[PDB]
Amino acid sequence: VNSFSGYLKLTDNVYIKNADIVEEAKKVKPTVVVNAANVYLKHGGGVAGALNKATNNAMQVESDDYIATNGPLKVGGSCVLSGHNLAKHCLHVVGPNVNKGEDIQLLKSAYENFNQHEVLLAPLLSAGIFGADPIHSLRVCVDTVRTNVYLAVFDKNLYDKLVSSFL
Ligand SMILES: C[C@H]1CN(C(=O)c2cccc3[nH]c(=O)oc23)C[C@@H]1C(=O)O
Repeated sequence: VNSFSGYLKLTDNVYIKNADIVEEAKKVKPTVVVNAANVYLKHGGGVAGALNKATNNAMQVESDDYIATNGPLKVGGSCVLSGHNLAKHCLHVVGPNVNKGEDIQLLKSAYENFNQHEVLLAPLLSAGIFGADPIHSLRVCVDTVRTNVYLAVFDKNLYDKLVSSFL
């Protein structure tokens, strides 16, 4: 039993809710919240900008130190950093950004990072300003993640479409 509430069950291990991931993190304090990161951990907009804003920019400060030490992430890769006031940990995962011309096949590699964590609160990777089709992202999620994932979808219209079209 866990504290996630109001989710629709899509499969044995994947759940979905129309929710603001920031507000959901603030209420649940999950062990892991996933950020929709880029390779530079520059949290300017989309999910990343919202999560970082909710930490009063502490996520960005920590991220800048991480990059100064380690260099950029790989597209499809991840790193574990603090969850600040939102979660125990933040798993920063880089899905391909279609608006940068990155290979969409890397979306499966990106979701594989979730399997290193038993339970996660997450957004759909590569959705939103990353330019991928969220229906496809949901399909890859379901077909790749084996651990327990609670997906927060900000847009109610998109949420309804994702549910109604789910196979
Ligand atoms: C397509 C993504 C983009 N996105 C946000 O940008 C966002 C998330 C939480 C709070 C916020 N306040 C704000 O102004 O923007 C946000 C959440 C969407 C999703 O994952 O469904």
